[PDB]
Amino acid sequence: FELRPVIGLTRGLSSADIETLTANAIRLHRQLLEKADQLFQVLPDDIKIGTAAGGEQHLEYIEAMIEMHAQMSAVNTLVGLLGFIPKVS
Amino acid sequence: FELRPVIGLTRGLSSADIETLTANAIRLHRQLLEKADQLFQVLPDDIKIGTAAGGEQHLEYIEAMIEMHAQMSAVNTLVGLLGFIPKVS
Repeated sequence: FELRPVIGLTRGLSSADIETLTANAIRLHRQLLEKADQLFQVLPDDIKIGTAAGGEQHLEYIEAMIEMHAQMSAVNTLVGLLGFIPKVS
Repeated sequence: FELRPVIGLTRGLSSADIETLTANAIRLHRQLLEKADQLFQVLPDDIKIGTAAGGEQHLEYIEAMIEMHAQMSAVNTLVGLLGFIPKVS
């Protein structure tokens, strides 16, 4: 789906190893989401209100959200292959 | 673009900041490729060939590759927002 290469990379793996990869991805997504949220909390007011854009702090936050969004494609792809969403916590 | 959320996240940014994000992305991609290369070399022959698939070392390599591919969607999306491939290293 989102990341076709995953299909080829996971060929030859048992559903068990794929579930391991999927659970790992779900755990990572929560970490990336909370990391971006923490960064958002201390962003300057002009940026939070949407009147100002740019600056090193704002870019660091954007990079955190980009990383989070990119990694989600891995989560959706793995869940898609596994056939279910494992419980990780 | 592949990573659609990136389009919303960069709105209002100057081409200079966008290029900064793109260059960082390109450097990251290169580091992720190198990383995946290093891991692959040390993988057993049974795995490299395909006569064997699984294990903690193989899954680790697969995760490095999945991360590499996922991050490329960021690079491609940013390049498209910038309007050109910037020089890096």
